[PDB]
Amino acid sequence: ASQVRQNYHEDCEASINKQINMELYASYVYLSMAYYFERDDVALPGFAKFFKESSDEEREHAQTFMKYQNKRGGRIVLQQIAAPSMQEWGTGLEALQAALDLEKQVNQSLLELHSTASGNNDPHLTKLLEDEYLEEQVDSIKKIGDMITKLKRAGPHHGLGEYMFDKELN
Amino acid sequence: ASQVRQNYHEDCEASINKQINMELYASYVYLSMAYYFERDDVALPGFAKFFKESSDEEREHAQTFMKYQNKRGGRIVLQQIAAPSMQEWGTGLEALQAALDLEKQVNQSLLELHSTASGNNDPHLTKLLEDEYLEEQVDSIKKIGDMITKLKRAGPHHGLGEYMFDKELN
Amino acid sequence: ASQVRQNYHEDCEASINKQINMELYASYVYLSMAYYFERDDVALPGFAKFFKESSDEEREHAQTFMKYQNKRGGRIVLQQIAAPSMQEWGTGLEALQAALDLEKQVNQSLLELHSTASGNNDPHLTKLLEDEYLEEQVDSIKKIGDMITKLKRAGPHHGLGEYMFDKELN
Amino acid sequence: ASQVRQNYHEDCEASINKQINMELYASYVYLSMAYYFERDDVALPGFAKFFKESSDEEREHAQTFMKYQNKRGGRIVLQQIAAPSMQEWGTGLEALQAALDLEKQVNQSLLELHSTASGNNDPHLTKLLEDEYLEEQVDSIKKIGDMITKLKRAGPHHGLGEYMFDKELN
Ligand SMILES: [Fe+3]
Ligand SMILES: [Fe+3]
Ligand SMILES: [Fe+3]
Ligand SMILES: [Fe+3]
Ligand code: NI
Ligand code: NI
Ligand code: NI
Ligand code: NI
Ligand code: NI
Ligand code: NI
Ligand code: NI
Ligand code: NI
Ligand code: NI
Ligand code: NI
Ligand code: NI
Ligand code: NI
Repeated sequence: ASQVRQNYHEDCEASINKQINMELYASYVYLSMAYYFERDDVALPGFAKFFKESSDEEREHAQTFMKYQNKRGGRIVLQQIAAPSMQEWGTGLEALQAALDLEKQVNQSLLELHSTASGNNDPHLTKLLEDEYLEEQVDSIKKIGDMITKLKRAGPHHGLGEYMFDKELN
Repeated sequence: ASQVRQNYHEDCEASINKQINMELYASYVYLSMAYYFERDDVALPGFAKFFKESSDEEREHAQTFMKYQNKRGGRIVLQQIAAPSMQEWGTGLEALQAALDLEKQVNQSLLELHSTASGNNDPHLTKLLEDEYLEEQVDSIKKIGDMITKLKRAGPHHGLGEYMFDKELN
Repeated sequence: ASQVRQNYHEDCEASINKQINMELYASYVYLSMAYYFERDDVALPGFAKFFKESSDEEREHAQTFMKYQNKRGGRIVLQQIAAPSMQEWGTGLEALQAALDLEKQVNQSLLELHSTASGNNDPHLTKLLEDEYLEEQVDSIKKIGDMITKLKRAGPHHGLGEYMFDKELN
Repeated sequence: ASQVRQNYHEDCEASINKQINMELYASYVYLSMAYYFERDDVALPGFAKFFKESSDEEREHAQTFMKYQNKRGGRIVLQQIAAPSMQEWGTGLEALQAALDLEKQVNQSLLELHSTASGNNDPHLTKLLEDEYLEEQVDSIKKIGDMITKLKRAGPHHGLGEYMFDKELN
């Protein structure tokens, strides 16, 4: 095996490869939302910018797992990236609710990754998960939650409130 | 003929003269909208500014065709500029819809100009049309489309949404 | 159809959607090469940096087609992104040769896109292809060709020449 | 006992004292390598600088455990520091391989320290180990691994490749 590998279980390595694929998939989903909101019949540039940045951050999150895999001596295995579940995301609120559900799904997978690492007594991997992923995931979920509440207050249906709330995101 | 003229067909020269007149006409239309929106009983300074700038840009577009005509050795022939189709433009949305229809009419004429130039094997004229007119025309049409959608979302009828959307244009 | 759509054929729109998928696939391939070259048993940081940048540029190329699709009033349809053909890329030379073949495949598709646009008399689309894709594609192919030749000169097999050439890329 | 001591097990305190000795020993080993590479018949100033810095970092690592011991109310007990296993380290590659083996031995001891702290339910000590030692240890092992691979590529035996690779370390 790798000259650097030490205390790195095959199950953790395999789970990192699946989390890489999931981060790339979330990046793709946010990319699809971003350019949905730049359609001439949607035209929500604040939502577009918010999801474009989220798309870039998830691709960075995938790359941090790829660097991690190499750092521990595991071998990266990239699978196909599934098409986003939708091609059209509805209103801003429906896209935010879809993003909320996605971030909670990613969070669930990360907590299962932490349980795998903890079960295999890998403190270096539990540290990565707590410092770089679990922390940022809980903050994202809180922020999307706040946004859903603010948009429901302003008026979530294709109206003045959605137009005003979209400026807060620009 | 002109000492500079070379590979410049009489039909292209004649079509440039008609496109000059159409650019000047569009400039006049936008000028009329601009000062319609500064009427004391309309008072939409953002729409006024948007259409004033569009008026200046179309006059520049006409001048670029006049410089082009002289550059190829054609002779500029300016006709009368017709009165704008309307003296009153309604709401912001109706003016935007009228501008959308006008920009698509100008775009149609430009594509017919490109077909004339292509039929006469004039690559220099097709380059001008692609670089200076077709590109900017498609971006304008997209921008007006976005604006129509945003104004429909904010509330297109003489109300708070039109007042708020008008500030985005200031 | 879209309020902005004009002179935009369904075949061009469909071909743009397939080119989007191909740009995303090339981005994924370069991402895989980039982190292959950061494996502790490869350790070619110059190749890693070169392919990481190429990965980012291809994702930008995909986004420019997505903006274009929206600008013309077409509708983006993103398919699944296939796994890279390889998980391990061999030497620097073999990765460069694989990138060369990939860039020529992308170039072939772009020229077929240009023929589709030209057949449908879409000068705006032929302009995009010439200005943003065909130009950059020919320069990339030339640059990779130069690099292959330089690496063959320095010594393409896992030796001092590959180590020295890798510093030129850092 | 100490006025500050709280939730600090005698076994953790004793294990910190042994890890202090091991950090000091590694510092001594790197010091020996550093001045081996400044011998007039070795003259590898890049390797010399790399090992001198590694020697300083390990002495800092020992001091951080000494500050930690005092912070928890444990009592520092310093033993004798053993002579380095070798007085002559061979080539750069052999010294790097010896450093790799040493860093993995230190890493093993640190993970056993983490198990001791975890068994005694000391979250403050597990945090220190993850944040200040396990993280840096895995990065060092990866870096030495990369260097071994790069030096094997450049030519690990007393030749041009070792001379060139040594400049990368300067
Ligand atoms: Fe993520
Ligand atoms: Fe114009
Ligand atoms: Fe590309
Ligand atoms: Fe240390
Ligand atoms: Ni996030
Ligand atoms: Ni609704
Ligand atoms: Ni509505
Ligand atoms: Ni315009
Ligand atoms: Ni009305
Ligand atoms: Ni009203
Ligand atoms: Ni390229
Ligand atoms: Ni070979
Ligand atoms: Ni070799
Ligand atoms: Ni170190
Ligand atoms: Ni030897
Ligand atoms: Ni020798």
